[PDB]
Amino acid sequence: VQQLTPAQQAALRNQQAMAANLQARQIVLQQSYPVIQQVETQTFDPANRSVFDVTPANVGIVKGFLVKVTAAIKNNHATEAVALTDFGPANLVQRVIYYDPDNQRHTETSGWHLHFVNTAKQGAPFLSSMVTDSPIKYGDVMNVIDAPATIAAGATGELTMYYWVPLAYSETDLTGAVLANVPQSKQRLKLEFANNNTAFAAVGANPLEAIYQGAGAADCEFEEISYTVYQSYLDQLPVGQNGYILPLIDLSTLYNLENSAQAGLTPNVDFVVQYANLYRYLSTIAVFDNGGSFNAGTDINYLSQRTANFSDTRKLDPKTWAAQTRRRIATDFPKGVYYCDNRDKPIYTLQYGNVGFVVNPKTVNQNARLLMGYEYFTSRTELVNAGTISTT
Amino acid sequence: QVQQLTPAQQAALRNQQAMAANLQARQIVLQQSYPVIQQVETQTFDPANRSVFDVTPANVGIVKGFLVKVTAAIKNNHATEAVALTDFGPANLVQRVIYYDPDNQRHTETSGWHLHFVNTAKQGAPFLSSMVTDSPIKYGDVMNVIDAPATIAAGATGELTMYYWVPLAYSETDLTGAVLANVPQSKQRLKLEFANNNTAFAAVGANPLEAIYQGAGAADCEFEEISYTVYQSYLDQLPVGQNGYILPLIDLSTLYNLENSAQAGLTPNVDFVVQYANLYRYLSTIAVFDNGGSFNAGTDINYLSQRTANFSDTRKLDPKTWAAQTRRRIATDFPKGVYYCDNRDKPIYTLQYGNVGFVVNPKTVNQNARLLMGYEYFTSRTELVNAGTI
Amino acid sequence: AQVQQLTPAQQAALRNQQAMAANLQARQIVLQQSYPVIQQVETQTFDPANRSVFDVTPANVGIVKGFLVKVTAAIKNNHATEAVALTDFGPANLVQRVIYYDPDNQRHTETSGWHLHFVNTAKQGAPFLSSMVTDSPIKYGDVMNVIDAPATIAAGATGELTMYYWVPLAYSETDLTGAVLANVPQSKQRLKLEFANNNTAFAAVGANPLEAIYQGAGAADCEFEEISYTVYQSYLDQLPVGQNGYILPLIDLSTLYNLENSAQAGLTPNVDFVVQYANLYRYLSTIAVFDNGGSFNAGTDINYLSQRTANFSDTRKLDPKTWAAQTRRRIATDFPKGVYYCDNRDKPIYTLQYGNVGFVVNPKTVNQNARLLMGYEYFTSRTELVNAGTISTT
Amino acid sequence: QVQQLTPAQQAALRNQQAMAANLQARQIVLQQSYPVIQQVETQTFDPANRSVFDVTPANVGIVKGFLVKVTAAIKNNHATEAVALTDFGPANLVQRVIYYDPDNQRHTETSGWHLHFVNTAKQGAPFLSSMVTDSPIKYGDVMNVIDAPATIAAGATGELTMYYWVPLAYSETDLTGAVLANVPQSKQRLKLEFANNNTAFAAVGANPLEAIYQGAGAADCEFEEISYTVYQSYLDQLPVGQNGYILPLIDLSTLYNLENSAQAGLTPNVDFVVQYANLYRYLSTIAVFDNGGSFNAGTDINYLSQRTANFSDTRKLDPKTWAAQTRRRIATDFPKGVYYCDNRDKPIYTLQYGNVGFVVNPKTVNQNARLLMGYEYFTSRTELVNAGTI
Repeated sequence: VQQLTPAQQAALRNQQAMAANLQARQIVLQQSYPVIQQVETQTFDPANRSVFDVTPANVGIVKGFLVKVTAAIKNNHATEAVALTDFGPANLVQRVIYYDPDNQRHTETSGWHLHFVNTAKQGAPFLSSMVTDSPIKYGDVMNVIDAPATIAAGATGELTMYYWVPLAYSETDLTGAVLANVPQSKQRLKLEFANNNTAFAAVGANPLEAIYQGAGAADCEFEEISYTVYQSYLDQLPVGQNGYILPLIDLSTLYNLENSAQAGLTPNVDFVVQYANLYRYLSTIAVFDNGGSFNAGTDINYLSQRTANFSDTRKLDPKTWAAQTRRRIATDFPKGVYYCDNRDKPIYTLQYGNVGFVVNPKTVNQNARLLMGYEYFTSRTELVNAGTISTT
Repeated sequence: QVQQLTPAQQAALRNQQAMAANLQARQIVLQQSYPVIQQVETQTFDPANRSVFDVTPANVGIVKGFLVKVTAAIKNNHATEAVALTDFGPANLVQRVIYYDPDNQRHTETSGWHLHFVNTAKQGAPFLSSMVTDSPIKYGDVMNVIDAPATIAAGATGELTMYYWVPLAYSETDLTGAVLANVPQSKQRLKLEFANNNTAFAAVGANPLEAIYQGAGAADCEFEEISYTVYQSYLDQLPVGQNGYILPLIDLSTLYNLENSAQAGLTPNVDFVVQYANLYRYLSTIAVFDNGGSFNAGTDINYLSQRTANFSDTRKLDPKTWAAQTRRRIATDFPKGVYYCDNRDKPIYTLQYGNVGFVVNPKTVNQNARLLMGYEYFTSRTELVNAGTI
Repeated sequence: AQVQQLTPAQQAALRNQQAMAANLQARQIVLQQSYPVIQQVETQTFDPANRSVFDVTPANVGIVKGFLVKVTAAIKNNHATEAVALTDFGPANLVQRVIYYDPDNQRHTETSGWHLHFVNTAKQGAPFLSSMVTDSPIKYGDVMNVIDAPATIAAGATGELTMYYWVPLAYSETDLTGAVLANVPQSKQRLKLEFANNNTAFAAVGANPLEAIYQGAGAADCEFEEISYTVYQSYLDQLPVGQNGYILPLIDLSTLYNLENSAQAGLTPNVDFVVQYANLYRYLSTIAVFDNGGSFNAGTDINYLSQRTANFSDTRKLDPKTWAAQTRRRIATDFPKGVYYCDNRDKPIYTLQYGNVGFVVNPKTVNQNARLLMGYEYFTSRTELVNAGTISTT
Repeated sequence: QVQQLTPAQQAALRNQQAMAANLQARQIVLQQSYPVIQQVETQTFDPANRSVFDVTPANVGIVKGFLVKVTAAIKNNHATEAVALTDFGPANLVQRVIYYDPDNQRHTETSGWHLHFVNTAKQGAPFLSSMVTDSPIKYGDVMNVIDAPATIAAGATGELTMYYWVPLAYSETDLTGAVLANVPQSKQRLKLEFANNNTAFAAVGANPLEAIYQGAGAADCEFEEISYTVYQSYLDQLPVGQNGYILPLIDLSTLYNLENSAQAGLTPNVDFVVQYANLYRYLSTIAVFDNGGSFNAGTDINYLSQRTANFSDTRKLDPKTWAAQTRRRIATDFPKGVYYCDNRDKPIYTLQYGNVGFVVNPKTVNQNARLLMGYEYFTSRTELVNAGTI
C-alpha cells in the first residue's frame, strides 16, 4: 500500500505552517518595492591589506549583494609576458563570508565557486554578452566583466568582475532572506581579495586561484584594487497587526554556498564523496585539479551519483555528463569543472537515504585533489518571531 | 469552426473525467518518482561489416526516451583531393531510428537528420551546442559534445561525435507517449541503421542530403570505426496506491510519434499542396526542399503557406518572413532548404483527410525535385484506424 | 445508383424539402420587389513596378450579386529592333489572382485570371464581351473595343489593353444561390486583386507563356507604363420587409458559389492520369489546361479525355476533336490551344466519398515539367465547407 | 486489430446466417449444374482498317468467364534489318479487355499483359505453357497453344498465337464474381481492343511496354492479319427448388474485378507509397517498374514493402528476396521489372483510404519513370460508394 518517507511525513505535519509561509511571501512581494543601493566603496593597494570588512545597511528584507571589483594589474618584467588562466578575473575575490545579524554565517565559498553558481542560476555565463549576426552594434559595449587576454612586458591591464552574493534563492523565492530591520544588530560581509602572491602563477605552478600565468609572473603586481558593494533589499514592507508580515519559514531557512577539497585519488577506482544529512543539495560542482593541470574530460572515466552504495542514478562518461550541462547553461564550464544540477529534486538524505558523488579517474598526477562546491538549504526551526520594543 | 474542422471546444470529444484522473495521476507520478539515466548497450563496429543494429533497452519503470551517442572515425585515402562537410553533417551518422514497444508497436520511424531538427526545435537552440560569448573566463567549446572536422585532407583522419535524443514521452513534465515497462509482454527494440561507406561520402555534383562529407576525394573516403552508446532515461520508484501503481492511464495509451515522408511532382509558379491526414494531432512540420540535389536559402520559393478548406491560406509568407517566425522559436536559422512550421499551441486534428494542407509555391524546379516532410504528432492506440501521413 | 454514387433522388433525401420550398418562395419575393443597382466602388491607377497587389473595399449594401472588374494597361516595348506578340491567353493574364471575402471573413472565390475569364465565356455561351462579325451594311461591329489588345507591339511602340472580368457571387441573375447579404456594419468584406507585373507578363522566346501577356525576342525590354482598374459592384437594393425582419432566401445565402484552381503534375505517356474530384463539393464545370512543358497543342498530344466513376467506369471517353465538338454546342467556338472544358451543370458531381468521380487525360507525348491546370466551379453549402478537403488529388 | 484495421473477426460484420445460406446454395449449384464451354464469335480482320471489337454473347446460365484465342501474322517489310520479341511479347496482342454485365455494369477493365500475369498467378506456372522434361516419350510443345517467333528477319512472316482467360468467377470451386445471365434484361458485352501497326512495333530506344516486337526494322513491320475466337464458359442445368432457382445470392451479387492503374513521381532513395483504397478486398498486386522505357532485374530498386498505418512495413524485402517469395507461387520469375504481391490468404480490406500502402524505394530513376499497378479484388454491389484505386 502507500508508505511515506520520513521527508514526506514531515511535509504533512508542517503543511499548515507552509501554507501560512506561502501566503505571507505573496503579501511581501506584492506590497514591497525592490531597491538596490551602494553601501560601501573602497580603493586599496593589496600589498598592504587584502582582507576587508563591509558593514551592510540595516534596512528591509535583504536579498543579496552585488560586488564590483576593479583591478589595475601591471607587468614589470623586461622581456616576458603573462596570459589569463581559465578562471581568470573570477579569482579577484578569494573568499566571501557573510554573517547574519545573529552572527551565523550564510555563504562561505571562494571566488570561482560563487561565479559558477551565478552562471548556473542564470542559464548562461554570468553577465556575458553573446555574439550574434546583427548589424546593429550590440555586444561587448560596456565591458561589464572584462580582462585582457595577455599583459605584455611593460604594459598595464584593467580588470572588472561582478559577483552576486546571494541571500535569498531568487527574486520570487525568499528562502534564505535576512530580516534587517533591527538597528542594534549589525551584519557583516567579509571579503578576501587577491595579492601579489596568490594571483600570478609561474610556468608550472597551479593556476587554480591565480589570475595570470606566464614566464614574466615574478614581476607582475597590482597597482590598485577598488571594490563597490551594492545591497539589494525589499523596502516598504507590509505591516498588519501582530507586526510585520513575514514568511517565517523562508527567513529561518538558510541558503548556503560552501566548497571543500578532497584528496587521495587512485586511478580506475571510484572516489566517493558523501552528501551529509539535514542539507537539501541543489547543485554540486566538482573541479578536478589534477596536480596543476586541467583537462577536458580525458582524465575521468565517468562521474556518477549513487544511492546507498548501490544502484547508481546518473552514471555518465565525461561527454554525456557535459551534454546534460549544455541543456542547462547553453555552453560548458572551463576545463576540469563538472556541474551537477539537482534543483527540481534536491538531494535530501531524509528522502533518499545515503547519496554520494562518484568520480572514477583515469590518470591521477601528484598533488591531485577534487575540489567540491555545494549549494543547499537547511532549516533548524524557531519558536520566537518577536523582538519588539513595547515602550514605543 | 471558422477555420478548423473542430475547434478546441469541439475537439473535446473525449471523456473529460478520464482526462481529469490522468492529469492528477501524472502529477503524483512526477513527484514520488526519481529520474534515472543509465547506459543499456554499447558496441564498436565497422560499417563495412555491419551497419544495422537492434538494441535491447532495459525493462524498468516508465521509459521517457533514449540518448544515443554516436562516435566515428573517417579516413580519407585520396592522393591529392580533400573533402568538406555537408550542410547536415554529423546528423547523418544515423540513417534510421525505429523504436518498438513491448507489444511490438512502433513509435518513432524517422531519419537521423529529422530527429536532430526536432531536438533543435524543442530546445529553443541548436541541440547540445555551445553559444559563443564575450567572457574572459574560458567558457566555450571545451568538451566537444557535438563536433566534426570541417575538412578532412588527403591522407588524414577525422574524429566526429553526434548525439541524438530519441523521444518517447513528450517532455520532462508531459508524460504523453511514455512506455510502462515494469512487467512487459516481451523485449523492446531500438532499430538503428547507421551510415555506410556508400551513403556517407558524396561525389562532386551528387545529392548531399544523406551524406556526411562531399568533395573530389570522396571515392577514397572510408570509415574506420563507429561506436554507439545508448542511454535510457526513465522514472524509477513509482508510487503505489491501494490498487497497485498510480498511473496516468491515457498518457501511457497515447503515442508521441515522429514520422518521415516524401512528395515529388513540383512545377514552377503554382501551389504544391501537401495534404495532412486525419486523426493525427500534428505538432510540427519540417519541409526540406531538395531541388534536385541543390539546396537554396529561399531563393527558389515564391512563398510557403498552410491552408484549410473553409479558411484560405493562414500563414502565407515569403521565405524570409517564414524564416523570421523560426528565429523567434530556435533563435537561429535552420540550414539551407529546411523550413520549420510550429503547431504546438494549436495542433492540427481534422476528421477529414485533406482539410489542412501545407503549401510550397516554387519558382525554379530542377529535375528530381521533391519535398522531404517530417512530422511529429500525437495519436491514441486507435492509430490502427488511421491512414498514411500525407 | 448506377452511374452516380447518389442519384438526384438519393441526394434529395439528404435535404430538408420544406426548407427548400420556403427558400424558392423567398427568392421570388426578393427578385420581384428589389431594384438591381450597379455602382462603382473603387478606382485607382498605379505602376506595377511600385505596387501590384491591391485590396478593394466594396459597399456594404443590399444583396451583392458580383463584381465587374475593368483593367486597362499601357505596355511599352523599349527594345531596339525586336517586337513581341500576344500569347494565347493574352489580356486575360492582366489579373493574376482574385480573392473575395464576405462580411464574415469567409473566402468565396480564389482562382486565377485566365480561369475567371473562361468561366465567363462558358456561362455566356460566347467569348466574353466580344462582338461577332456579320455582313450587315449598318455599321455594327467592334466600335467601342470593350476587350481589346494589339497583336504585336513593335520596337519603340506602345499598346493599350482593355480587359473585363465578372467576379461571380450569385450563380445567375435568376438564381440567387451564392449571393452575399451585406447590410451589416463591418469592414471584413474585401476583394483582393493581384495584378500582372513586369516579371510575370513578358516571356522570352522558348519560355512558358502561360501567365504571360506578350512573348517575343524583345520581351526583356518590355515594360508597363500604367495599369488602371475600376471595380463595379452589382447588387439588389430595397429588400422586401415583412414581419420578422427582411424576407430572405436562407438557403441561397448560406451557400457559396466558388471558383478554385489547382495544378497536378506527374503525367506519363499512353496511360491514364486520373485527377480525382473531391468529397462534399457540388461541381458544376471543369476547365483543364494541358501545359505540356511550356507547349500548348490543339489536341495533338492527347489520346482521349474522359470522366471516370468507380462503378460505371467511363461516361464521356472521347477523342480530343470530339471533346471539342461537345463544347461548340456550348460556347459556339472552342477554347484556346490546351484548354478543355467539361460541363456538369445538368447533373452536378456531388459524391459523398472522395475519389469516386475522376477526370482522365491520356497523353500521347509528355515533355519535361508537364502538368494539368484544373479549374473548378462548385456549390459548397456553408456548414459543410468546414468539413471539406482539398479540391483535387492525383 | 494490432496489424490490420479490421481483422477476420472484426471483418465479420456481415450477416453470417446469409453467409451460411450462400455457402450451402453454392455447393448445390456446383454439384447439380453442368459446365458448358461453347463458341461465341470468331472473326478475322486487318488492324489497318478496324481494331476495336464488341462481342455480344448469349445470356445463358451462370457465366464463369471467357476464353479468347488471338492469332496473328506479322510481316517484316524491311530491306536488311530484323526485329526481336519484347519481354511481354504476344501478351500485348490484346490491348484492352472490358466486360459488361447484362445490367450494363463493368467488371474487368485491364490491359492484356495484366490479364496474362493474373492467369499465370492463379495457375502456379506460366499460363498454358509446356514444362520442359527429360522424357523420351514425345511430349513438349506439340500443339503451340501460346507461340511467337523470337525474331522476324527482313522479308519474313511470323505467326503468333495467344490465349486469354477473362475471369468472372474467382475459381472453379468459388462462384464469387460469377454473373447470373438468366435475367430479363439486355445481353452482356465483351469489348476487346487489339494491337495496331502503331502500338505493336517499337523502334530501338523507344518504350517496349505495349509493343510486341522491337528492333531496327520496326518502321516497316505490319500486321498482315489478326484473327480472334471467343468462347464462353457457363453452367447449365441449374437446380430448381421449391421457390425457384437455388442460387448463391451474395456470391452472384459480388464482383470479382481486375483493374489497371499507373502512378508517377519517383525520386531516388526515398519511399514511394502507393495507397490501397478502402472498401475493396484486394487479392493481388502487380507492380511494373517502367524506369523510363527501361526494365531491369531489380538493379534499380533498394527494397519493396507493404506498409500499414498501425504496423510498420510488413514485408520489407530486397528485390531478390521479394522474387524468392514469388518463386514459391508461380514456380519461376515474372519478366524484368514485374513484381508480384500475393494477398489471397488475407485480403486487404481497410475502411480508410490509406491504411495499407505499397512501397517501392528506388535507387536510380530516369525521366518518365512510373509504376504500372494492376489489381484484382472482390467488391459487393456497393462499389458505387467506392473511390479510385491509387
